[PDB]
Amino acid sequence: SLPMLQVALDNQTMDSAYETTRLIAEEVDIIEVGTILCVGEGVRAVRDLKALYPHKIVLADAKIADAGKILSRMCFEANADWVTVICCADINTAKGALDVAKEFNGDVQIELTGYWTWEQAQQWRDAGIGQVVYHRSRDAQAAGVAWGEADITAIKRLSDMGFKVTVTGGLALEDLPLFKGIPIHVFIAGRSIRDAASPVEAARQFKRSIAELW
Amino acid sequence: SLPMLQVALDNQTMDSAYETTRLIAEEVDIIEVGTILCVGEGVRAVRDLKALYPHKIVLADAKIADAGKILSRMCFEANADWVTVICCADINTAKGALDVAKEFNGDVQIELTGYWTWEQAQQWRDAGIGQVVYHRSRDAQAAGVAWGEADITAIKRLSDMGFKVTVTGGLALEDLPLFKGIPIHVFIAGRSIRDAASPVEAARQFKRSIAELWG
Ligand SMILES: O=P(O)(O)OC[C@H](O)[C@@H](O)C(O)NO
Ligand SMILES: O=P(O)(O)OC[C@H](O)[C@@H](O)[C@@H](O)NO
Ligand SMILES: [Mg+2]
Ligand SMILES: [Mg+2]
Repeated sequence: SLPMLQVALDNQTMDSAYETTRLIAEEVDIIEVGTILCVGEGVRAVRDLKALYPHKIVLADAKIADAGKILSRMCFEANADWVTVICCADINTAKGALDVAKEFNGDVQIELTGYWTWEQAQQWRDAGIGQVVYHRSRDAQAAGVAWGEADITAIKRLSDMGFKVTVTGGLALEDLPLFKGIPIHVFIAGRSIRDAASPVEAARQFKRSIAELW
Repeated sequence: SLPMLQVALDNQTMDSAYETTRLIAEEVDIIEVGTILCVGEGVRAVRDLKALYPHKIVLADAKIADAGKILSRMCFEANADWVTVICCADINTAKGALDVAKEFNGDVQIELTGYWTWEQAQQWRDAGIGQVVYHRSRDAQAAGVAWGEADITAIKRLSDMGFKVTVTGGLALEDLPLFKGIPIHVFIAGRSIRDAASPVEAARQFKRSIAELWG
């Protein structure tokens, strides 16, 4: 339907995350336990946030690189809806995580941060993967890498292959028009919501502009 | 120089990890906080293990994919000696982690689990990475991927490029002779030590075989 709004909780502690959820939990559709929070607090972050917000989709942004069955199971036992597996994981890592996701009626997203190939994209599809995260790396961003037409072309191509596409990577309100006409599953905002002078206005403006555009 | 021995603590909780370290802390060179323990407990696992064993090298196997400076700094502020960065991460992720590692007199390894290229390997060298982890994925292993000749050639080639190479991925004692003749920096064992009937004896066996094969 409309692209969903996901907030990324890239916080080092639960209390710092709650400074954000206490403002905007009900202003978004998906609550992400960011990688920073996974590492900071471990999978307790997942269990706690779902207990708080059981009606929201909770994503554990673990960026699983190996041990797909074990790491996926930990996140799902903690009541995750969705987990991420990093694009360079062995194909059997993605398969494994996907098998466990199915036991729990959750799902796996392949996280397209850094280097990957079109052949691997095909492999994910054959394995049954239905979601990808098209992601301008935070560190690439800080080195001056901008969003551009090659990203739009790549997102359209992933969409045509059958994936539901999330878009993320230092997204600002003003960025949303670049993706107009594409059936984007989710837009993620971390900093542009958490660090805004008004996190509630920031999230409502993302939701408004999405409604305008789609 | 003998390859060193690293134990991987791929435990879901600290107490499970301690059931291993109380036995083998003194039998190995590097204590790894496994990716599974980092995700199970968070970076506290790093801080606590270092506090128990401050004389040992502690490796935080975070497999950082992005946000190099932030994630590295969390690990290093928890008193990690080494952190890992996954090989597909944007080159600025590695660079970012390395800069932080240098503030703490630490170091970064690139984790070669999954796909990568030789030009990328050169980029790592130019950025100043000195260590790589040649890793047969646990899940590749489970699907029947064996160690083989192609792995020898790649390892030697990494070493010739100037990297200290760590080898890992379901290693059993019988696999060590595959690598004889190559200046391997570290072998990692997780399951083969932790799940042995006697972890102590398992670690000692690895050390004996290493000392015979590289002596
Ligand atoms: O909008 P951002 O601050 O970039 O956060 C969203 C992004 O997807 C992060 O959670 C992330 O995973 N960075 O790697
Ligand atoms: O010997 P193993 O049980 O395979 O554990 C070592 C390995 O390096 C793990 O710690 C790991 O990182 N797997 O991805
Ligand atoms: Mg994230
Ligand atoms: Mg490990």
